[PDB]
Amino acid sequence: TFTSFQLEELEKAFSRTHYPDVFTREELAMKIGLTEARIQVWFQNRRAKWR
Ligand SMILES: [Cl-]
Repeated sequence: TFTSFQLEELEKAFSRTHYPDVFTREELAMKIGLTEARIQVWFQNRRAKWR
């Protein structure tokens, strides 16, 4: 389960764009201590919820 700081950073990124690119995702992964793959799936899943 995501920590609060991880979810906060993920939502801040999503609020800038629903389609963050791989460079943005990788920078997030490094900063927040998750893999880029986990973060990528989170964005896919949040886009599916939005649609
Ligand atoms: Cl991947």
